[PDB]
Amino acid sequence: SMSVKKPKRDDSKDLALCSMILTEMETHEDAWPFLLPVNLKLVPGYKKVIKKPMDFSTIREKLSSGQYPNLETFALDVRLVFDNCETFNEDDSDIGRAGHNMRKYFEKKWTDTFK
Repeated sequence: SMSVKKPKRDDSKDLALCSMILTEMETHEDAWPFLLPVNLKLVPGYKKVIKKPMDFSTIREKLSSGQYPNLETFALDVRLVFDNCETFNEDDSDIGRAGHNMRKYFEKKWTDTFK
């Protein structure tokens, strides 16, 4: 509250560490469905159904230009990528399985780096 603060958690390396995580997600072999924005002209149904499209390239641009206020807003966009994928893709598809694998990979790196 006013003039009463919990001790200051060191957040000065967060930008660098989120960049490293995002590099590791970019270079995973199952990243291919997520590298670029879904082409809304060429994929029927995507525009209407997926209210907030997100992809790794869009995250990389937001990260590089100071559009994440803190590490939690960064994790929300990564998870959005996987939540979108589960909304549109069957679990038993190459893209569906890719999304499950990537989410697992992300969540481990996140815990190991920050928790």
